Amino acid sequence: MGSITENTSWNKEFSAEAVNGVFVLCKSSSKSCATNDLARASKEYLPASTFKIPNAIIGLETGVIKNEHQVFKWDGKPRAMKQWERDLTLRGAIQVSATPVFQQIAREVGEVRMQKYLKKFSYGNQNISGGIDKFWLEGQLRISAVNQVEFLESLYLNKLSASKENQLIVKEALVTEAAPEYLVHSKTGFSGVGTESNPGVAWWVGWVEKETEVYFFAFNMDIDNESKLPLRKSIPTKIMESEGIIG
Amino acid sequence: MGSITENTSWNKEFSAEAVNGVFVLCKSSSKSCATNDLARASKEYLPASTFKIPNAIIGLETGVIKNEHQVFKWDGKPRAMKQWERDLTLRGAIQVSATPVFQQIAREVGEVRMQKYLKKFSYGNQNISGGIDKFWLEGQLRISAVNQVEFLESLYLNKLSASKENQLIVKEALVTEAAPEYLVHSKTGFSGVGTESNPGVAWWVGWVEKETEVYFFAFNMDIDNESKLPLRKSIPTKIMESEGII
Repeated sequence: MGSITENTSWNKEFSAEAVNGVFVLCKSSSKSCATNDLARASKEYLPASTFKIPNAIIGLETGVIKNEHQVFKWDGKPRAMKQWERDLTLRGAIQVSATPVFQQIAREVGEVRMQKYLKKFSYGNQNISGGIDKFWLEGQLRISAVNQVEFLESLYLNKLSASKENQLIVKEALVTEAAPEYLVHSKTGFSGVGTESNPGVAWWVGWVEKETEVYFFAFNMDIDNESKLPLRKSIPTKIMESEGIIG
Repeated sequence: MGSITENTSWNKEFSAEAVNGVFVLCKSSSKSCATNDLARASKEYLPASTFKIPNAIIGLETGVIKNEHQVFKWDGKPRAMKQWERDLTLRGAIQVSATPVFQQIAREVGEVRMQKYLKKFSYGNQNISGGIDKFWLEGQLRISAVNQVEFLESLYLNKLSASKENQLIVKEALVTEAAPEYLVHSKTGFSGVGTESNPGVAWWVGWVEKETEVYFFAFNMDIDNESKLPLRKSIPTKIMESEGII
């Protein structure tokens, strides 16, 4: 990105909900970003399920995921969420956030190739220690809101070190809202509730293609109670609504 | 397509609105399709703006459309709808149905290349006579609901005679509804009102990717009054709702 500035016009959206968090919103045409909290925008957190973005691309690029029509069959063995207990397409697995599918993908990719792609993608601190199938969930991997938007811009432009085909496949799988004037591509994440003193993190990252403009965004917040989870989308949605981008 | 079978259970969605039309619905593949009207399923009509699908693919394949991020700049000269009087992306031009953008694409593609691609795509009667920039609007080109679903299935499978990249670009541009369990890719069309004796045609074609299944669809209807236009979506939507698809 070309620039970043701190603003205060979004602060009310956080204070109204007693949330400690950050929103970063970048306009493609001007390469300029705005945030409510410059310091927090550079702080690095567990990606949790936002990692499904690079993991999907790496899965495709290595051939672990055959193509965009791959179905990930459920083996009948119980999963942590009922919604995960079914056959899933790539978009399906991303949209219900079926972590076990992606844990199997990561295992097949393996440490050497995973390390290589995270370096190529400049993905956070690029630290995959903690187990090949959990580094992004409970391990050492950390990424900032600024880094999320940088990464997403590269994906949008097909500038990642992967085939254009594979970037396109992932981009379509990430579509979460379609309107005649805009398309939203996005992914949520949630590390857990942590403790009161050491809270978890929740994310919502993505981009909005709106007329001929493109807006890259990354939201994160501290979370110590699962009841607060919907705020990860409502706060940034309200901000982007008040900016006239969506809604 | 393998076989097409009559399903009389959707008739009420048509009769309730006094509409003469056809819906063609195919689960998984065009091996077996269902319809309310065997004869009309294969009757060929002007594609109107449903032609924006092959035209976009051909524009990309020929390099007339440079890439996925091409902006079609408005020259500031009057266009037939105010919503077309602005710079547009490829998805934008498709979604608002900006005919003049696609007319210019067609002119640049040219007759020889256009004919070649419609033959490759098996697109309707492949008749491009009536002027390079209006054959799908008022010319001799005709396509049926069955042929639309065949063509859309090929696109979905990346099996058209075009790069996989170009087919993926057009597929994303066609996304019109996103839900956690389903994605709808679709395009409307409307030839005009014609006359009570010789009505125009309205279309809605596309596919729904639901759970691990895919459903290809094509709807058309006779239309002589623009008031009836929303029926081109509401009738097939009601049918697909009652099938449990959307």
